[PDB]
Amino acid sequence: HMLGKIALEEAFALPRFEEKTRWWASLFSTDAETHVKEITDINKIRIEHADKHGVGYQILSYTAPGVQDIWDPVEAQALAVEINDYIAEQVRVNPDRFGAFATLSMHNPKEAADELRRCVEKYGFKGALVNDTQRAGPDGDDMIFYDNADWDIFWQTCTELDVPFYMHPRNPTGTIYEKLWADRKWLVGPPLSFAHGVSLHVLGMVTNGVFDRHPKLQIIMGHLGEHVPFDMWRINHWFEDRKKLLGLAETCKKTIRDYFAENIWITTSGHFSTTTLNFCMAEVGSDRILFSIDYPYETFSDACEWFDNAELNGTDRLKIGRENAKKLFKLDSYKDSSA
Amino acid sequence: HMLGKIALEEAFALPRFEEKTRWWASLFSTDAETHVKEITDINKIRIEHADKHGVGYQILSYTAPGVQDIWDPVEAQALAVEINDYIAEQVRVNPDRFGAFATLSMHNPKEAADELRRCVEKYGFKGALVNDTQRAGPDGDDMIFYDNADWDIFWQTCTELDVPFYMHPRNPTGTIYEKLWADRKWLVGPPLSFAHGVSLHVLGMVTNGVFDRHPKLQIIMGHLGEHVPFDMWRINHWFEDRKKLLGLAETCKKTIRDYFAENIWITTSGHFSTTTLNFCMAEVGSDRILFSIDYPYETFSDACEWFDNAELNGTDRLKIGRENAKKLFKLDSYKDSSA
Amino acid sequence: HMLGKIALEEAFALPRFEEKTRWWASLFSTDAETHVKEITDINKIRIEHADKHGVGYQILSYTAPGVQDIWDPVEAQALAVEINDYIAEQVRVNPDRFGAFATLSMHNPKEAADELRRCVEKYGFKGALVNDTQRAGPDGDDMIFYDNADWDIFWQTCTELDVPFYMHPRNPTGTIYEKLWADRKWLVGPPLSFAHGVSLHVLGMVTNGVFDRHPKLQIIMGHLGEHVPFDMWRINHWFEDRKKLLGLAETCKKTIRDYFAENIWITTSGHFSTTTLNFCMAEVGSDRILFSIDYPYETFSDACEWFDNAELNGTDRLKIGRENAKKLFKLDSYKDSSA
Amino acid sequence: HMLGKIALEEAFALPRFEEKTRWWASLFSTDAETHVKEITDINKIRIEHADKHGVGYQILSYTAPGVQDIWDPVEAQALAVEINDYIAEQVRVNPDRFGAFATLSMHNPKEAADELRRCVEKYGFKGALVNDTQRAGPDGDDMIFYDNADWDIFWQTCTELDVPFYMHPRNPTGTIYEKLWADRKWLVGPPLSFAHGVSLHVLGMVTNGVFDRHPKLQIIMGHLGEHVPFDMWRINHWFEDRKKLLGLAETCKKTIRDYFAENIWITTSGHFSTTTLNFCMAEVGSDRILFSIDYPYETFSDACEWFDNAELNGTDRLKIGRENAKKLFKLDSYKDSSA
Ligand SMILES: [Mg+2]
Ligand SMILES: [Mg+2]
Ligand SMILES: [Mg+2]
Ligand SMILES: [Mg+2]
Repeated sequence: HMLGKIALEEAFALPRFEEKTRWWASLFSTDAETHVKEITDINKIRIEHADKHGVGYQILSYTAPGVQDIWDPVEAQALAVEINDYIAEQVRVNPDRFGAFATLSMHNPKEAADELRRCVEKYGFKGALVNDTQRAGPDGDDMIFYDNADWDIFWQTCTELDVPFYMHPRNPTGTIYEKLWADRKWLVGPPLSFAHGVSLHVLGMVTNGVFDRHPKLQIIMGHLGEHVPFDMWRINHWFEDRKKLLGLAETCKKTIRDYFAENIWITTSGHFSTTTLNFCMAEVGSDRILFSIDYPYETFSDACEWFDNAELNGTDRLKIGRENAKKLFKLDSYKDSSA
Repeated sequence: HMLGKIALEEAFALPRFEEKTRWWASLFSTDAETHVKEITDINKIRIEHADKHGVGYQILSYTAPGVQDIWDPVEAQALAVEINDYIAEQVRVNPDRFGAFATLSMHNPKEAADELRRCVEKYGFKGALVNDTQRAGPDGDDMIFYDNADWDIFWQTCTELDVPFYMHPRNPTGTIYEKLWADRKWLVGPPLSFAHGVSLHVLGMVTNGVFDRHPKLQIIMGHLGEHVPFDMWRINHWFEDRKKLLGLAETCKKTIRDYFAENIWITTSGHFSTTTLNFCMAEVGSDRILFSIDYPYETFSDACEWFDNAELNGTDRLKIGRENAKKLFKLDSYKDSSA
Repeated sequence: HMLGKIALEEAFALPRFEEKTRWWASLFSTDAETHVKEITDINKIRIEHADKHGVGYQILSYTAPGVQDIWDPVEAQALAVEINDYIAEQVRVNPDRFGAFATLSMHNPKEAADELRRCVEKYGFKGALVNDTQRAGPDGDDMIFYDNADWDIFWQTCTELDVPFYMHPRNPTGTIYEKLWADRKWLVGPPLSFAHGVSLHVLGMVTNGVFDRHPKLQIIMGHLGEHVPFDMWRINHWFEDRKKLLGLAETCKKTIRDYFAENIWITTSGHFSTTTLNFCMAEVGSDRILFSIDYPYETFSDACEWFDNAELNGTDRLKIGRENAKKLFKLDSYKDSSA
Repeated sequence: HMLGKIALEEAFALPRFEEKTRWWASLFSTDAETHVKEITDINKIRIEHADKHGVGYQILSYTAPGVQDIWDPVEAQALAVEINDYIAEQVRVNPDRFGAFATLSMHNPKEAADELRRCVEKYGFKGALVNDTQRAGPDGDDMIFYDNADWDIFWQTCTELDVPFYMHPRNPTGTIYEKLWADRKWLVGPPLSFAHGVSLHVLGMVTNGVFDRHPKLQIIMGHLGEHVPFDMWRINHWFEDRKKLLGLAETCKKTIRDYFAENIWITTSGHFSTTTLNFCMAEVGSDRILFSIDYPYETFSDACEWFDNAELNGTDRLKIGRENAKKLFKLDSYKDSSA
């Protein structure tokens, strides 16, 4: 029904990582062979799905856990460069159907900034997509978070290039996995652990002043915001009426509602619920919500049959389906972009 | 306006723990002197609040982190016994206004079962309230979860006594605190960390078959369900359409919506949002929602002015305000119970 | 997937009225030949639809405008008796699958009470369904409303038998049609005029004290309550804060929300909207909402595919789909009634 | 809290009509002496209210029933001209705080079009506000509707000037009053009759092709859309799936959702319900919703304390409170317009 939709939590993997791809698919797919074919394909199967379901344009990104799983910084940086080079070449086949997010090693802020700059300047990438914290340390058991002053040089690069950063989840690993998840392993991923990671990281950016030092920074969360809109009232209450009387205001200058109006976006990836969408329109606003799919972990059919048929006023179907993203990513014409 | 309300996430502390109380207050209270007085008081300040705001009956419970902070099992068990004996004596002063939940050391399933039984049979306590996992190990860095077969003896005691179990949060400690929370410490507690703990534990009970082995067991979550209602669609989708095709169905026989209809309850503690309440009525149903306050971390005025004045149909205001709890806790007569 | 659902705004017509049936189908059906077959059939097509869509029990009623279109009181009364005798015979073919509402001439309160009593006592009918006001006067241009003291004997009969009254719509006629609807005739029926009639009549019962004189009276409206839940706040405000300080309190002793908690029910007939259902759960409460179809003006497929697949908590799906009506109509077991 | 709000369903009356003002107040006010002073006051009481409640700009309109109550066309036209001349002079006192809608005699399309043009071109009025149908005929028992081709010249003037038309309610009179309302007179006005008139007229414009012949025409409804959003699903279903197979497609070329996205606006006048606002945000979209009060039938305190404190994302509070109206009415700066 609606044509020219934009999706932007849409993953690919390098052909040479088939064994890693099959392992991940053994956790999160019920048809691993199709999953492998679909996550590797760019220009045939993905285009067929999009043509069947009114998706004009997709911004592609590297699969989780991706480069954030790599704790050797030399190996991680080389892989990020190789991935960005590769997808830049694949999207040349269909530039009116595909863009790309930068894939980054996040071991070092300046290095990440320089690779993001190369991606935007050399290839016209639309932003960065990063799978939560960067694994680091001896067995990759440490975690690099980006909500501190060391990362100001990276966030300033984001706003100077004026591109958003998509904070995608990754799986729990090492000590955190063994202590919290190994004994309830079915909760790993979309059921719970993914949202716990992303919400921690983004609310860390909030409470550590990232959006105060970088008020134009745009951060995107999938899965209708990784629980955060559910607690909008409760977070705001415990910030404004409690923690900001105790020290939080020193590093957090606006309300959580301000940051959702000015800095934070949510997408519909993997959360095809009109009831939850309506609640998010109340708590976050339709201007800040973007359609997305989470392919190939989710199907085009599921996401698009939901969104195309959901009961929704026409103004917001148009905005969430494509017009919000057209403005955010400064998109020129693409297939059915005005249909 | 509505009288005879029942609240059941209402904390007290022992006078002799003032030093620990003042530390906890330094994290979660903006008026430490009033907090110390209010968390210790049972029969004067608490009654005055309840009289001003139409609260007929309160089921009291021990503050967090409580006994779950105590990793020496002998010390933890002695403190639980002391607390239960203490509160039983305190609530005899005003039995038409107060009941109590059992406070438990959860180091050993049979020990916890025996102390719950003593509380119910000797004192007429209404169930148990436990602050998430039990700290254990030589310096308290281990965590005891209850979503496994060792705890069958305990859960069968809950269903044999036919009393509910309230899974309350507690703070992150030790390794988990240092790795995830120390660099974003303003998120500890109500903003984020509390719900991450309780939702993990309760969904662990779901996916490890606790409610299949104990289909009559009632589990209560505060704070409108610790994010879980937001992801009801997404959890159900990733169970029924994904993980249940990969092995989860072998230890998880019903849908997440079944378990919320049959086993799980949520309360309004610390989440005084009509918009979110309405969304929870859609996702879990008004029959499964209980009024509560979270005093003295929240005020009677905030909780009761909100709920008394919220826009709500008369049927559900009556159920959520008192009639759901009257049925669940078999409370037929107390102050203003028929007002 | 839900089985054993109950539908209760489900119409039939006498075979001898083929022309009036075809005229009415010319306004409200896109397939007149199927409509004629379906509205006259009781025991084959209707059962086939129900078996395919998990409907265990249907309470049948006479099509609109039905007896309310007949302004000759002798002819009106004879037709009502004919219809009730007819449908009582028809449902004995499949008594486990069907009940019936009484069809009444509403020219005279005593006469209507006596025929309602005959239907319930002799045939075990479940209540009455009436298509808004009774046409009367020499050319049928008068309207008999039931919201006055003349009808106390009729409303007392409903409460004595403890059976509900379904206020179904009918078309505008005569002077009202000419002045308001003739020049915008596409609005006649479901788009607007139907709800305008029913809401006027039921809110007249409210404001003329019918539910004060008969506080056990149960009144059912289809189509999610004929606009009334949308204005629950506005009606309550203009009653309690305005009209009840100017004279309304003399004949209206409770609030509009009280009457929806105690007296008024709404059904999902012809309004297969989860968004509007959720709003109705907020403003009226799931305890007061009944599944229904509006067959054969709506299809089993539309109503049942919607309800079976709607995002809804399991508690309220069970209540709205059957358990509310099972209690309201004191039903014995029927096909799949506890499936 | 929010400053610079815009309200635009705000009524005044001429001092020389105090008798008629007091009669109207006897129906819809509980404090007649205050009502009389407030409905005639422009620059003192009205300004003090707005200063205390963060209202920067108000578009004023003549009270109901106003000129639509006058069935003598010479008398009606003279009064419209007098009222427009009067209010243009009155708003000169505080031009940064007030604008005005044109008041019109709607007996004749060209005459009304010419007076609207005079008001816009000579006085800078912002549009027209008309109280539903125009009384006409020998005793005023006829009604002039505007949903027909005779009114094309008027609607073309609206779009040529690019100003909106506010369809305000009026009381039922004459035969309609006697047949439908006299026996349930407490439903007259806000409880029911008002919405029945406006929804009929605007959905008449929809189904008689007014918005097809004049696709730039902007129509405003108060009271969150006079029931129409509640039935958006049902109207759309009975248009697209029923009536448009029987002839409606010949005079109605878009869906009802298209007309709410392109032509129709709703305001919050007299409907201070966050639950209903949230539902209207789903069904109509926050871009199409305007704050308003309905003063002095509603109080600034009721409307503004509600809206200032309602739980709502910051994006939509800004748009609904002022930014939607700033763009629709092409406003220059006014008090607190960018605060
Ligand atoms: Mg993804
Ligand atoms: Mg608590
Ligand atoms: Mg019907
Ligand atoms: Mg008004």
